[PDB]
Amino acid sequence: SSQGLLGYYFSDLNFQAPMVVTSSTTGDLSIPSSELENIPSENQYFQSAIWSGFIKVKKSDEYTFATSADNHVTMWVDDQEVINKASNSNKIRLEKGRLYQIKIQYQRENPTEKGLDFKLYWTDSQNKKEVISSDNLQLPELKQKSSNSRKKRSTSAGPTVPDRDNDGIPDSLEVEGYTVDVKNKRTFLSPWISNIHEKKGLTKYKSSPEKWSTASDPYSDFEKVTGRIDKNVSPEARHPLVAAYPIVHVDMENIILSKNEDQSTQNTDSQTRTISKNTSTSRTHTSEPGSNSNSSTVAIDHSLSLAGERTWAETMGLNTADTARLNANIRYVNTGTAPIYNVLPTTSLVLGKNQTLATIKAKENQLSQILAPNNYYPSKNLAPIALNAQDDFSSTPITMNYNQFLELEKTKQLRLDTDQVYGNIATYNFENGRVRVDTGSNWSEVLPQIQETTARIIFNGKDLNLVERRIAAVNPSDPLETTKPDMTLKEALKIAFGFNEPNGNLQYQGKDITEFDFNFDQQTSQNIKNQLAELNATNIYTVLDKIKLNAKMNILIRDKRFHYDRNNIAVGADESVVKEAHREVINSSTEGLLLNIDKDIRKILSGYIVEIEDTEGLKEVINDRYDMLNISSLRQDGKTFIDFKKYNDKLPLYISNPNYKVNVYAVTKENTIINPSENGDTSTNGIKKILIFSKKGYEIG
Ligand SMILES: [Ca+2]
Ligand SMILES: [Ca+2]
Repeated sequence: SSQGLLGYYFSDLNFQAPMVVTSSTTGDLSIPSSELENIPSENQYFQSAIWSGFIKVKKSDEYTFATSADNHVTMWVDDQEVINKASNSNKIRLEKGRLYQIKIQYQRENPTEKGLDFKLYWTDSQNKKEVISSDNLQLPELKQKSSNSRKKRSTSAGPTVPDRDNDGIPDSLEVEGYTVDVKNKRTFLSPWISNIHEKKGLTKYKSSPEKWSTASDPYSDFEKVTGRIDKNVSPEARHPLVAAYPIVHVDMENIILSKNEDQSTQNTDSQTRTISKNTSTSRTHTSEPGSNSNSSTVAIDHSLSLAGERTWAETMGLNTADTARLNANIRYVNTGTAPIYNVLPTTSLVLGKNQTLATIKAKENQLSQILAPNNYYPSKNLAPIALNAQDDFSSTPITMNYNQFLELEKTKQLRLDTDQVYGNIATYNFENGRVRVDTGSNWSEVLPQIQETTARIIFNGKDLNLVERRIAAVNPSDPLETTKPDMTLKEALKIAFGFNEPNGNLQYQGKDITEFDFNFDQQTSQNIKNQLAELNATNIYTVLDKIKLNAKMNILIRDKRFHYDRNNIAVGADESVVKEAHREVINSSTEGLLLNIDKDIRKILSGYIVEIEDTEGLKEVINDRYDMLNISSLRQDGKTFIDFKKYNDKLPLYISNPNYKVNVYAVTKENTIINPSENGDTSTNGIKKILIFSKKGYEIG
């Protein structure tokens, strides 16, 4: 289907102006004018063509080759001319199993017909003549190295279309711009033409004629745009200027803490005294100078989980000489653009700044599934991974000493640092048109070059989670990288993150670019500042099409509605933003509130505080504990219910006098208290909170 001979069809007589590059499954090398919609009528006249590939025969025999136009043809079989601007009967000997290179050149001045009707035939010894069947034809070896059986360059004999990097796309097309269009069986690669392609909404591709993969990744520019690629590669990374590579972190979903058995305690029949909590994990980004790492930070829920207000040590019966154990459920998360097949990266679980508690490893070459971009391992429809799995006897206990345990109780934070060891790559094979894991290809041989030759943009517009993409961008200091096309900031956002521009305004899923801020590392900042100066531009948002990206830039783009911590996780929002987001109330009663709150807003809240204010201005706080703010819940209808009864002993609010007020406040994550105060107070006193509802008793009704 993606197999056959590779054809270059030129409008000129001398192989200089390629109009179509495409493959044919069989010896029928025709392109009917019917298929030439994406090309100017006057360019539909092909005056020359070149085909290349291999022939593989199923049965040894003497064959004669012929075409539809032997008078206008020269054909080579492994360096040997077999057709020379004349028909013949010259039999060449071909043995089973062996691969023979084919090159065919065709020239015809002033054809009176558009397109090309051209067929390649052969006749065996039993005088059967037919168009060469698909099972006999293979593509050229369009790789950076030759195969054991398939040479990567064609014979030096005759015409060679300029293709300096051997990806299959002619030099001139990569530099000047090309488009890819799908017919029924085939993809046509053609020159970009403004008045034809711009309105069809087609993508204008440019790539380096000297880089087989312009993003320095393991898939060629041609493989990408023709679909000759792992189907798990992200759609945006089918662009030659967008890097395809995995990006993995670990998501911890929950945790259970328990007291370690010790030799001194013979009795193992005591009551369960474990501490189980939900956890929230986010991939982070620090802008630590020059970082290329995977890390996520885990927040352990501080809300009420057990009776009493005991310390963790009291709860678990942990004395100063005891040790504790941690178990947890996790999944791996691929937020990058290429899949992983046979090695999951190794992860350190870290307490505080640098106390490693555990090393989390999966079994090499024994993965239960692929870990695909925009997906999880295990998939979300399957159980997560327990750090100590019930099956294996050999899972190492994740242990903490007493002082570390107290530290975890106080910080309620863990960090997961994951390496970039991703194993082997599934590559396309031109011999059989299949994609398979290549044991000779490893991500560790690719990632450094990707990181060195691309600009990185990290964007949080999808659910406020950080997503990293890398886009091919010139390095003015590296001659090879100057052969890449100019990459603008605007173009990068379109191709890497799917920004569009319906009315001259760049948007991401309906949000104008101006709704996001720009943040740069030191070197990138100075670079962009210089560019703006050179442009006499005072506002980056009005010149995004004129700002050029360079290799090694780091750009961080964030939703402006939110406040961010040092890990660039969203942790709060302006009082005015939070207020407005709670303005539309659906229903109110002494039982609670029913609102429609933006999904992003909910992400930055830790909970709510409910208060009744009497006529003299005194306030009764109903859920007056730092661990009792979790009173909101998302309903199946998407609406949020704030539950007044939960921490009111299951009772609706009692409002003594209709003139009393019910006030509800939102508490953002950055303002959230996660421990009792120093003086031991567990109340909400002093919590910085945002009034989001205030009605008198007669208004609630
Ligand atoms: Ca090329
Ligand atoms: Ca290229």
